[PDB]
Amino acid sequence: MSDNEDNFDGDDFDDVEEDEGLDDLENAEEEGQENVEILPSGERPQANQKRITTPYMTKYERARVLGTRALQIAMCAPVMVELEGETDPLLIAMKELKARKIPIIIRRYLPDGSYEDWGVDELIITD
Repeated sequence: MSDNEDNFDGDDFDDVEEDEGLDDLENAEEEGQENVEILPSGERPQANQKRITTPYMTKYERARVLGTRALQIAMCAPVMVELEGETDPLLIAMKELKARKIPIIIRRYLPDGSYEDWGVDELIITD
């Protein structure tokens, strides 16, 4: 539709968005608990239109994101927060989450079949 949208080539973003949204441990559609995709915030989609869903990090997003970050540490990722007894990637993920040191984009699916970009930065966390 847009010039820099369809006629945009010459990009160098190295990443592979594989099938996501279906978590093995996280799966329970309920009010306030939407199915979302955990993506790494690379550019952070922005626009001149206000988002329509909730800018928060429910137990859903929190769990999905925690496991994601806990996976990063497992992959030899350094912690960006202090450890007051934490030593486990998840435990520490909670520390970083509560500290909002987790750079990630939460793609929440809409009941219509679409999705919305939600960066943790634009999300009001509850940890």
